[PDB]
Amino acid sequence: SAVKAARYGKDNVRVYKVHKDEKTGVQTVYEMTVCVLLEGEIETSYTKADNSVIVATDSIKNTIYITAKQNPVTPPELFGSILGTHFIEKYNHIHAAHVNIVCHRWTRMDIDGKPHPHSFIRDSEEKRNVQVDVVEGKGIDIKSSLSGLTVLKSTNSQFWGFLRDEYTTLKETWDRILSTDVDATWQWKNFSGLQEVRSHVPKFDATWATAREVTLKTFAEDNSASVQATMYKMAEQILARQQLIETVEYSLPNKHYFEIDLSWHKGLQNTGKNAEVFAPQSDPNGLIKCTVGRS
Amino acid sequence: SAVKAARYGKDNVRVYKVHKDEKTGVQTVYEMTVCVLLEGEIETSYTKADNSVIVATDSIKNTIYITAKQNPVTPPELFGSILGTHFIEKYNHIHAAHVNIVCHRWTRMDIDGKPHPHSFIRDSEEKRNVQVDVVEGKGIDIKSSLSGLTVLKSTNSQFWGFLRDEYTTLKETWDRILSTDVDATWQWKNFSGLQEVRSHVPKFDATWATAREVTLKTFAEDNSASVQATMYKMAEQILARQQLIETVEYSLPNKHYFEIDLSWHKGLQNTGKNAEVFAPQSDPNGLIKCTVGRS
Amino acid sequence: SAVKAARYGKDNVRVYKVHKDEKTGVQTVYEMTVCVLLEGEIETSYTKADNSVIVATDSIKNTIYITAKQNPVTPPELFGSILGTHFIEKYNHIHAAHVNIVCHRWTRMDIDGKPHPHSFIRDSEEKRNVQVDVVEGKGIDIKSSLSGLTVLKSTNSQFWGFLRDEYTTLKETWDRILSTDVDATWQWKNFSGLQEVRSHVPKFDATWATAREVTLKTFAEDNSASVQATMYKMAEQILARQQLIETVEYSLPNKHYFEIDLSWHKGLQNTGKNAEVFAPQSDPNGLIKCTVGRS
Amino acid sequence: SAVKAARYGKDNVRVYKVHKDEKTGVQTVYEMTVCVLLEGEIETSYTKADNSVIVATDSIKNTIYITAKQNPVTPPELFGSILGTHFIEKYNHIHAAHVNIVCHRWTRMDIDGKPHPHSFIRDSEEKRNVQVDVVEGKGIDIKSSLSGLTVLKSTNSQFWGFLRDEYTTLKETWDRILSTDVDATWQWKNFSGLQEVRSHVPKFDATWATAREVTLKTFAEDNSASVQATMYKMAEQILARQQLIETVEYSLPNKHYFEIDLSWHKGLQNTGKNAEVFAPQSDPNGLIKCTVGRS
Ligand code: NA
Ligand code: NA
Ligand code: NA
Ligand code: NA
Repeated sequence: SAVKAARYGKDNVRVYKVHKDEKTGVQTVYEMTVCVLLEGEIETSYTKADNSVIVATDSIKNTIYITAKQNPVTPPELFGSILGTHFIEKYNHIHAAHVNIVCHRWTRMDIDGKPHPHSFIRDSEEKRNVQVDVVEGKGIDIKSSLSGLTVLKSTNSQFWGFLRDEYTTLKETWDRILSTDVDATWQWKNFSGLQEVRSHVPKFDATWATAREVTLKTFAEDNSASVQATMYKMAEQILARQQLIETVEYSLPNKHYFEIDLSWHKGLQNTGKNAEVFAPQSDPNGLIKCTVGRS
Repeated sequence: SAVKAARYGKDNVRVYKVHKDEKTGVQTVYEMTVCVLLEGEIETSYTKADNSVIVATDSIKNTIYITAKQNPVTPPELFGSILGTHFIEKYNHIHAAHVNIVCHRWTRMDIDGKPHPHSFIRDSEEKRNVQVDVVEGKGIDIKSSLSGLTVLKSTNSQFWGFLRDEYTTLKETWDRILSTDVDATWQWKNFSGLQEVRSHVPKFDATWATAREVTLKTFAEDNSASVQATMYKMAEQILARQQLIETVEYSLPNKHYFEIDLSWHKGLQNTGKNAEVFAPQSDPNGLIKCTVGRS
Repeated sequence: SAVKAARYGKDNVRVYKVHKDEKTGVQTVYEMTVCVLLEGEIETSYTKADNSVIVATDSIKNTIYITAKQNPVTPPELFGSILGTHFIEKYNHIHAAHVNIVCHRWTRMDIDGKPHPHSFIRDSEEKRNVQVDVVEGKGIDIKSSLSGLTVLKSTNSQFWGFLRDEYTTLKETWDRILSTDVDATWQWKNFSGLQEVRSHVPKFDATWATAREVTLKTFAEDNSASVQATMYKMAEQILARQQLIETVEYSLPNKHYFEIDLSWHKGLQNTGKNAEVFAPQSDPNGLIKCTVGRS
Repeated sequence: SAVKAARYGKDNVRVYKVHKDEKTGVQTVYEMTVCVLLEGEIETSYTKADNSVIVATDSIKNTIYITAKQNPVTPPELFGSILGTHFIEKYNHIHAAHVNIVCHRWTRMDIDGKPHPHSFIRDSEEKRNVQVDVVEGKGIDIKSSLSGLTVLKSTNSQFWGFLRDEYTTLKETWDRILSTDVDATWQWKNFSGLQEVRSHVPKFDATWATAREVTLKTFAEDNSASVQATMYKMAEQILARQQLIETVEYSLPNKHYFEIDLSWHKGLQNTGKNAEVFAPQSDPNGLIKCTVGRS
């Protein structure tokens, strides 16, 4: 036997950081969950019990905290790039660092119409994420994403004209509910190293904002012919608005809301134009994916 | 043997309802999860295989949907009361209906600064709940609550002066993070029946709003001596603002954020006044509860 | 305002203990999650910022570990009783301790037909639990339970003869799937204190074994007329086999498996006697409860 | 813009099947969760609202059930291959089918020492899975796996000799707990189509059995130098025992059990050789991966 691939590290490293402005008294908090997995000349730790090549995962954990202490943790694309760069520069035999960061929301509270200097609310489980792959001699590959963005529209979704054969029972519709959990990823042009990532720092927050804005507005305003057609429109717009992105990926469940025929009860009309009460379905669900790039 | 207590019904009944204004085009959606459990003269279904006394749980499910079709589903205190009343009035041998409703958030989207007529976002997993116990000859007992309200403050929490003995290692502190998931319940005066519940309908949304407002403002503004002392202040205010509430209950975890001593690394100062990076602890957690009533 | 009720402590305290036999080399492990909440003369910690009455929850945590170090952690009824007794005896002003323990399974592995001395497998998420309420001047109240025991039988469940009215659509059946997650609780006679609990120690493991055995055999062998009738049979048997139990409680979901009519496709017969492929339903679910005591 | 990749279908399709032997009365059940995603000449459904190319996900669902009705659902490698083959053969413009199956355990109950003909228990959340990629003109690629196999050993794990620098605080140890959740995957040689998969049917159950056996015995018997070294031993053995497997992948968390120093309390000795009570850590966790192939 031989090792074909190997990576190892520390997962589920929860990190909080606070910034305190001594002048204004305004505090700002950041919270993330971090995974760092390393690759390199480590095969002998698997095949020959040679632990000498192991940077202990506990030390990886320590390094995450130390890096957060000595560097900005925002935008997460930058933090991840600093962190992955550290491992491949520090350790001659480590040749790649794979950094995944999940950012948790802590939105400043408004109390009596005014922003509070140190109190925050988790306004949803919606995450902002990065995957940063730092590979020695191959620069830094970053995928940014938003996930867990749960939406519903109560009309202006349609689904008709699909293939019909002996496996088909679904009725065509010109008016249905559409609800999804948005997972949207934008893949950046390869960066040559940390300096190039630093040169683009403002674009990271701005492009997350654009992606979120475009998703919400396109969902709200598209009289959707299908999930396929709506999500493509989202991806085209994001690509048009940030030339440093190479591709946009969406992964969208179709979380079904079924009509409930109640006509068996006193001839109650609850279908079609009279549909008011629905049964949300936990499973199954459609799952629609695409990756959109530049023509 | 003998049956000492028995209740049965349908749990996890997911319900959506839409309201469509034909004039304005504005749609409003509601989504809940409902449980109804019945009690009554049903012991023979357990002891003698006598299913004749069983209102099938599938029929309970049907009834939930039919009731949502024919009645407002908001405020949930009203919907629950209509639903529980139905079972005890319809079935001579059913003498209590226990209705639990979890309301899920669907907040209208703002697109380009303006409210969208039919598009919604789940802005958090925060729930608004009711427990409505409709008991024949004993009226309607309602407990209302908010849950899953996750908050953090980065300073203006303290904890000192607690008992110290041979089991104590915790250092006193005058400045710590405080984070919790708020579960807050307000218990209404008994209502004599559905008419009395109807007479108070506006108070239900208004008192949920007050409870939420009071929780957030008291959390943000109290330089907390302890979770015990802060939550008591919340409960006193809610009781002062709604005389139809008899008690207020809070159940608050203390979700710990631990300092990380990094002085072993290049003498890095990350404790006390220099504390910037923390390790959120998933477990264990403090759990603090109280029920506050009128003196 | 006034405090009507108050309890506080440490939740989600994960505990492992190992026993090592120096003679045989056989190690045995135990793993639990513990919650301890205290009551007593603590109201001033809520109303007057008086932390002097607070036994810190961090100290409660320490005490859990110290108690596990100095005492057996099995059976959990005993461990919980020792732990709760400690708090009410140690602290004059603490008058009740509420101890909840979830025991996690670590079953010894069989390797090549022989028990391994120190290797274990989690054979399911089935838990063994206790709730131990130690109340000064009122002894020790123990509820023992098993939970998360997931079972299915593919025939020899029926459901017919239930009430039929204008809300009913469910067809009567003489042959259906029955699947549930068993939550079964046995409530012990009040014990006067720790000595009495100690006097009964062997009965705790034996009665958990009986309850589990009775549940499984009654589920497997009863040609069930309803969940109500089957669970009652389980409770009667447990009461007959342990006179120190006062009541038995079951809480059983009916996790529905729906037939799928496929006759629209090439006249495929998949209902009734020809039913082979079913759709398990995640929600809704029946929920059936009863508490059985001595006649 | 242009579509670079696209796949769509139905996820979370829960399926039960029963086999009834009319002779013996012995029933056998199978339960799975299925995802099927299709690829092909479908880009116009995204770019031009052309739903004509869409095989509706609802029809995909129907097809899963119909396929389970007309074919064996075991071994899941076969079922997945039949299912994916169907889509690419039935639809000229569908060129790949990606089938993921999670198999849930339903182990026959033993009642009074004898197997019961129709009663089953979920003995753990351990899953048996397949990923079957059926690609027109490229055969059938199958990855088989077991996941959620949770184990612990209380000694005969070590970790010493790892790299030590200014980021390192972890003490070397010659005796620690090792606990993990095993995710193990074996990747089959490409099959040319369904006939070749059928030719190997017995090897699927046998190789899952070998992988499970090898995992458990190697975990129990290896005095582990590291997770890296133990998992490599597992993978080498599986490759030696099934020549139709090309690679074996393991992904193992190191679920930490921390010693608890209690010497601050009455000089209690609970570390090193005296370590009896430990604190299981929910997070962070080591994460160790490797892919082993043939030299
Ligand atoms: Na390097
Ligand atoms: Na009645
Ligand atoms: Na006391
Ligand atoms: Na094809």
